[PDB]
Amino acid sequence: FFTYETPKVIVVKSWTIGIINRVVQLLIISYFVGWVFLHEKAYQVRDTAIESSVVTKVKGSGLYANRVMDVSDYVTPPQGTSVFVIITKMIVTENQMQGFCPESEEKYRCVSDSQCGPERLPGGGILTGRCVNYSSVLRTCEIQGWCPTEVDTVETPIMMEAENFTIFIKNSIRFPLFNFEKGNLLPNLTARDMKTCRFHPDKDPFCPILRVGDVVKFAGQDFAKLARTGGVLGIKIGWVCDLDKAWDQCIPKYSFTRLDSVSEKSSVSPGYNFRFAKYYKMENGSEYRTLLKAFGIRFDVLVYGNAGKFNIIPTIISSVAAFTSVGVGTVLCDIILLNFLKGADQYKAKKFEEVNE
Amino acid sequence: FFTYETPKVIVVKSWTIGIINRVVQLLIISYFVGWVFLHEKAYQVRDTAIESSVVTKVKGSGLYANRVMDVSDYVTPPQGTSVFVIITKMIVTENQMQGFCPESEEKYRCVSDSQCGPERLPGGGILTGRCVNYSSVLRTCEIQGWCPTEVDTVETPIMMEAENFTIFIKNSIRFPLFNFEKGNLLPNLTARDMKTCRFHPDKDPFCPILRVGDVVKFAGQDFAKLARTGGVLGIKIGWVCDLDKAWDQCIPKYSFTRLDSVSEKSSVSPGYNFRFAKYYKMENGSEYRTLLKAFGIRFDVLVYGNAGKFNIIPTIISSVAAFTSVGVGTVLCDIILLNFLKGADQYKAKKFEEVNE
Amino acid sequence: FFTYETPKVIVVKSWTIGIINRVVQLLIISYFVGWVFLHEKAYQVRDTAIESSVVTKVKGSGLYANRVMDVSDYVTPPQGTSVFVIITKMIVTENQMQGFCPESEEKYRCVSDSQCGPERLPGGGILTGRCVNYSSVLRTCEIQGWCPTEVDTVETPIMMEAENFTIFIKNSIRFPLFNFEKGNLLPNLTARDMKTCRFHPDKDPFCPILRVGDVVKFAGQDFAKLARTGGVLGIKIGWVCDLDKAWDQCIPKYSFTRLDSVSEKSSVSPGYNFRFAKYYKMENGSEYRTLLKAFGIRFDVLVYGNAGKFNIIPTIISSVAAFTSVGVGTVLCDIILLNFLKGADQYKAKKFEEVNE
Ligand SMILES: Nc1ncnc2c1ncn2[C@@H]1O[C@H](COP(=O)(O)OP(=O)(O)OP(=O)(O)O)[C@@H](O)[C@H]1O
Ligand SMILES: Nc1ncnc2c1ncn2[C@@H]1O[C@H](COP(=O)(O)OP(=O)(O)OP(=O)(O)O)[C@@H](O)[C@H]1O
Ligand SMILES: Nc1ncnc2c1ncn2[C@@H]1O[C@H](COP(=O)(O)OP(=O)(O)OP(=O)(O)O)[C@@H](O)[C@H]1O
Ligand SMILES: OC[C@H]1O[C@H](O[C@H]2[C@H](O)[C@@H](O)[C@@H](O)O[C@@H]2CO)[C@H](O)[C@@H](O)[C@@H]1O
Ligand SMILES: OC[C@H]1O[C@H](O[C@H]2[C@H](O)[C@@H](O)[C@@H](O)O[C@@H]2CO)[C@H](O)[C@@H](O)[C@@H]1O
Ligand SMILES: OC[C@H]1O[C@H](O[C@H]2[C@H](O)[C@@H](O)[C@@H](O)O[C@@H]2CO)[C@H](O)[C@@H](O)[C@@H]1O
Ligand SMILES: OC[C@H]1O[C@H](O[C@H]2[C@H](O)[C@@H](O)[C@@H](O)O[C@@H]2CO)[C@H](O)[C@@H](O)[C@@H]1O
Ligand SMILES: OC[C@H]1O[C@H](O[C@H]2[C@H](O)[C@@H](O)[C@@H](O)O[C@@H]2CO)[C@H](O)[C@@H](O)[C@@H]1O
Ligand SMILES: OC[C@H]1O[C@H](O[C@H]2[C@H](O)[C@@H](O)[C@@H](O)O[C@@H]2CO)[C@H](O)[C@@H](O)[C@@H]1O
Ligand SMILES: *[C@@H]1O[C@H](CO)[C@@H](O)[C@H](O)[C@H]1NC(C)=O
Ligand SMILES: *[C@@H]1O[C@H](CO)[C@@H](O)[C@H](O)[C@H]1NC(C)=O
Ligand SMILES: *[C@@H]1O[C@H](CO)[C@@H](O)[C@H](O)[C@H]1NC(C)=O
Ligand SMILES: *[C@@H]1O[C@H](CO)[C@@H](O)[C@H](O)[C@H]1NC(C)=O
Ligand SMILES: *[C@@H]1O[C@H](CO)[C@@H](O)[C@H](O)[C@H]1NC(C)=O
Ligand SMILES: *[C@@H]1O[C@H](CO)[C@@H](O)[C@H](O)[C@H]1NC(C)=O
Ligand SMILES: *[C@@H]1O[C@H](CO)[C@@H](O)[C@H](O)[C@H]1NC(C)=O
Ligand SMILES: *[C@@H]1O[C@H](CO)[C@@H](O)[C@H](O)[C@H]1NC(C)=O
Ligand SMILES: [Ca+2]
Ligand SMILES: [Ca+2]
Ligand SMILES: [Ca+2]
Repeated sequence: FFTYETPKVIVVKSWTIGIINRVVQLLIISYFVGWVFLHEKAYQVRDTAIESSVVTKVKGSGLYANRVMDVSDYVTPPQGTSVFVIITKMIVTENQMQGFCPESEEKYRCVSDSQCGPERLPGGGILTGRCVNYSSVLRTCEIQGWCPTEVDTVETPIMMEAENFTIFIKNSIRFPLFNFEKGNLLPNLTARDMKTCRFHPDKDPFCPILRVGDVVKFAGQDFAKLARTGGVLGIKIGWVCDLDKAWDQCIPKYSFTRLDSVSEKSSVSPGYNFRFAKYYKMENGSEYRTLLKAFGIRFDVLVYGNAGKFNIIPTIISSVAAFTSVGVGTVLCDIILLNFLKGADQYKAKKFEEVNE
Repeated sequence: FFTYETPKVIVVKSWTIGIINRVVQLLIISYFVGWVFLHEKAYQVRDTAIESSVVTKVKGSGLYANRVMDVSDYVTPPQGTSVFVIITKMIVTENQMQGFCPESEEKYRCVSDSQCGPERLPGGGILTGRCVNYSSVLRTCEIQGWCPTEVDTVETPIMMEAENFTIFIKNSIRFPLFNFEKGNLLPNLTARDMKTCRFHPDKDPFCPILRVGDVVKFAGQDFAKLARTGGVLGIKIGWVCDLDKAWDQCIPKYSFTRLDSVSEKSSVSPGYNFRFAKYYKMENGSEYRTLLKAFGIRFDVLVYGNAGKFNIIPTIISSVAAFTSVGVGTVLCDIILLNFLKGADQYKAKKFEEVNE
Repeated sequence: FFTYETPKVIVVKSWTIGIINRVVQLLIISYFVGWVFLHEKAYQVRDTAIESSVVTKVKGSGLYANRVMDVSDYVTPPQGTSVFVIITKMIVTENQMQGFCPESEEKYRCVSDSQCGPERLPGGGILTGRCVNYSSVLRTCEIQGWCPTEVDTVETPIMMEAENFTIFIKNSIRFPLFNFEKGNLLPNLTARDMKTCRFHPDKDPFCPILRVGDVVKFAGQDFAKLARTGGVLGIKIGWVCDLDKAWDQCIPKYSFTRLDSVSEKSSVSPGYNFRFAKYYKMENGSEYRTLLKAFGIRFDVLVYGNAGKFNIIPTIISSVAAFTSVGVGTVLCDIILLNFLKGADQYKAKKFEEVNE
């Protein structure tokens, strides 16, 4: 039987419960309108799956170890991806060749060939088992491998000029949910600007050229100390864009931070370095290498975003949930009505028809 | 007191509101079955935390600068991860040595040693302060650094053979939520296939070997132009899997796009190039290097996914939300019934027991 | 008119339906406290958008090709990022020069110059078009390019010592929504610890030093085979932290996996290798190179996390959803009461005030 049910309903008309209920309903409606609808923008579809493309190029020349270093010297790796290192300090061990020689760390002091056993395996090469004089004052165990051993201990200068190097970032982003593409280079960017522009969060925040020194500052770091220990900075690019607004309002927000934080909270491992070697060999077959311990700033360009564009389906479901939520005030209004007019017995009786068996 | 409450209810039996309510219920149920259940597949749990692995290897040989280039010559970096560059064009500066020489861009034209001060510090090397004859017609400032300076400007040919190179991808994906692992190399991949296979959207869509020219075509690019300016292409690998279906129906979908989008939309920064150097030294200790300004196509293999497998809890909560939603027709049924039969007063009186105090 | 509506309600008092409904309500409340509140911890805000930075440094020395290899030889690339390779096996093709020579894979068998045409376009250098003796028994096609050609096929040893190398990880993580930073190096780590500590999932899970052999074991991989074939293992670092709990309880979880899973289930692509060359050139201008086909284990240090901390708004809306959901038992209690008490007619009559017209 095609029959429509609906509840029998009391309809109190107290001025008190009337105004207090209407106020609770106003609060529910205004909360839903201002927060869930305007602020949390539930009337639109969101895309968080952003597609990004980063190309980098470092520029500047510097003095180090009586050489002029350009980008090809101090940038590692070279292909201009979203992570690169600018080397600020180098510990060179020139012309290592495969052979025999003693370690240089005091960690390996010896007087007898018997002390040189399978105890201290890492580092350099493999122990020959002998104990040999490294200097007039010290004897250490002898090893086979790249000779001479590097000294990890005496401090070298840092490349101050690196502070005035420039990082050019070229970022392309695409929101597929809205098939919307844009990049951090606006069409009114000129060659002349590129030649002279200066990124600053306030003074010029759209300039693709970033002074290393500026970035180090924005992250609150002392170039002098960071360049000595090495470390990692993040240049974050955020694209939070409401596509319901104007196309030219989808704009890049740059942020600057140091990522290897644990390092400062550590006296044991204070920075970021790595070791690699330049490989040569003579007209004789013999090979030799230049070993560099490289200290520098790693830069991660970090691109995130999320975009919203209005759609009818989310709006519809949000308004339906809104209407279904206007009802929830009834329980509080029940409590007020049934316990705050002295004649509560009247209302409990009016509303509740007891039964028993 | 162990008491069960339930409201007093009108139970109208008008044929009109009866059938209109039953039809509204049929529509709510059919939306929930067709949309929320079949389409949006709400009966299963979804996992997007996919685990992926990309291993790459390039093949091909070409003529450039009267040499045969193999992969080790044109692929950078070499380790065959999900991002790599295939170099298509090169502007070379042979045998740079550390020294003194004049700059070569007209950007540094001078007549006086006084123009060459500490003002235009980046690029090439460091100004020595003199102004030097660069050619019989031109004077530019002298610098200390890698000499001679690179000439940026004469356009060089591209490596046409690069079009016919092959990119081999090896992708492993794993869904931890369902402990389901699979890769883009289907168990029916044979050696003979590998020897001749052919990625093609139609003819061989599971061939792990992709022609560069193909991929460039697929991104809607002209190899000539891309090989001239450089760029970044994305090879996307999708694992959209309905695990309720067959294990052998979990299949990879290849899709092709150019990620450095801003570049064609820009007159200032039109492609992708980078600079790196081959470091040598004479039998004498003397160092010399080959400076390469490298133009090429960047490929990043992009693996995303989501799989769903049925679970009981999503079905339970969706059916619970269904029943809690079946009522929602009542507000519309109320307005129609309670305001469109002229004798609406009957229903108001039967339903509404007014009160006053 | 500020008027409050509310439904009229039956109020059964049967002991039976009283306890059965009260039990259903107890079960809903206990589930909501135990599941949605204790387990799924809905009283707190979650952030998964963790920012992470990894720096690695590999250590150990080993014998390969009758040389001692240190980190600068076998780790690639060298900058100490979240992905690196420890090379375990090498197939070297020494002193290659650009020239003419026949191929060395049997894939290029020939007897006549007519077989070597533009027919088999890929691979090696360019076919010179002639057919030349490769061996006393076999003839292959001649190519222009780096000579002699590499033979991929003769089996070489592995660097057994690689098993005993050590990977040092330094991970910095940041939950930005709660602006909480920490690292995997706890402040009570000493130099002495670093010198001798030993990572173990149970005994010392905070030692940042992981023996490669251990990592290979933990991923359920056999060093000998992984080192022969090459492969990819994942080192995942998880930060599951309840900030409501103790601060020194935000702790990293190590997990070990092989990511290139497709490799073992496949007869086509069994490991991980790549090729690169050491570049030299004579005192004559002419270049010659050492070609290495490099086999090793790739390492991805994989950092995920999510933190939850109590907030009032999630607690409020969960308690609200709890109370609004407690009602749902009424439908089942209706069916039970109105059809399983013999006096169902009493309640049908009490509750339902029919209408007809
Ligand atoms: N770090 C940087 N500092 C200043 N300008 C830069 C930097 N990187 C790139 N540019 C400039 O931005 C413009 C576009 O960069 P791009 O490298 O794509 O062009 P290019 O002609 O290859 O550059 P270049 O010839 O200067 O190496 C160029 O004019 C270049 O001079
Ligand atoms: N793979 C490893 N195995 C054991 N200890 C290591 C390893 N890597 C680093 N350490 C220890 O932790 C310390 C911090 O390393 P970091 O690279 O930050 O600086 P470093 O002193 O130049 O390293 P090293 O002296 O090993 O070259 C190191 O000095 C070293 O003693
Ligand atoms: N870019 C490519 N084009 C064509 N074939 C490829 C390519 N990459 C790999 N292959 C083939 O796929 C197989 C899997 O590659 P894998 O590197 O695992 O083996 P491999 O022995 O090192 O290959 P090869 O030595 O022949 O390059 C190889 O036998 C190789 O022939
Ligand atoms: O998911 C958490 C929630 O946080 C933010 O909301 C804040 C709000 O910004 C503040 O004004 C504060 O007073 O109230 C909220 C605390 O929960 C975001 O605005 C919101 O989008 C985000 O979801
Ligand atoms: O592109 C025009 C655009 O108009 C509408 O945009 C509105 C939007 O609804 C509001 O949120 C506001 O912030 O911006 C506009 C009104 O000033 C719609 O987004 C859409 O129909 C259309 O694309
Ligand atoms: O809630 C957003 C919604 O977006 C998409 O829904 C599509 C639907 O799939 C199309 O068939 C179209 O006709 O209607 C909607 C308009 O976007 C997603 O399919 C879905 O996952 C998501 O719920
Ligand atoms: O193939 C065995 C498989 O059977 C079941 O899968 C069903 C699935 O649940 C249904 O949605 C239906 O549409 O397709 C499948 C039948 O092919 C279960 O998943 C399980 O028993 C098992 O995995
Ligand atoms: O169902 C997805 C679910 O997985 C986990 O929940 C578990 C729960 O932890 C166990 O106690 C079990 O008995 O019930 C569920 C079945 O897996 C996750 O904890 C949870 O986040 C997720 O929703
Ligand atoms: O200690 C400050 C911290 O207190 C709160 O954490 C509580 C938590 O809610 C309780 O469940 C209890 O078990 O642990 C803590 C009490 O010591 C909040 O997390 C937060 O307001 C505050 O930071
Ligand atoms: C940066 O350049 C300015 C002007 O060329 C100079 O005064 C300053 O010393 C430079 N910074 C460093 C760290 O050398
Ligand atoms: C280019 O136009 C945009 C659009 O509003 C504007 O923000 C910007 O200032 C313009 N470019 C420059 C260099 O001022
Ligand atoms: C190779 O010749 C050089 C001299 O140019 C010499 O230093 C080196 O010791 C020779 N190699 C061997 C193994 O003797
Ligand atoms: C690419 O290969 C096709 C056939 O495989 C050939 O016709 C074409 O000439 C090749 N392109 C180049 C630049 O060699
Ligand atoms: C391999 O299997 C896929 C589906 O799993 C099928 O489409 C394809 O035809 C198969 N290839 C061969 C050579 O049978
Ligand atoms: C690795 O070290 C262990 C114990 O220190 C030793 O037993 C084993 O022989 C070593 N293996 C190699 C290849 O050096
Ligand atoms: C350092 O503290 C952590 C946690 O507070 C603890 O697990 C570890 O045992 C401590 N270190 C030592 C050397 O005991
Ligand atoms: C360069 O010199 C080497 C020997 O030093 C010789 O083998 C080679 O053929 C020469 N080539 C040219 C082009 O001079
Ligand atoms: Ca040391
Ligand atoms: Ca230029
Ligand atoms: Ca081969």
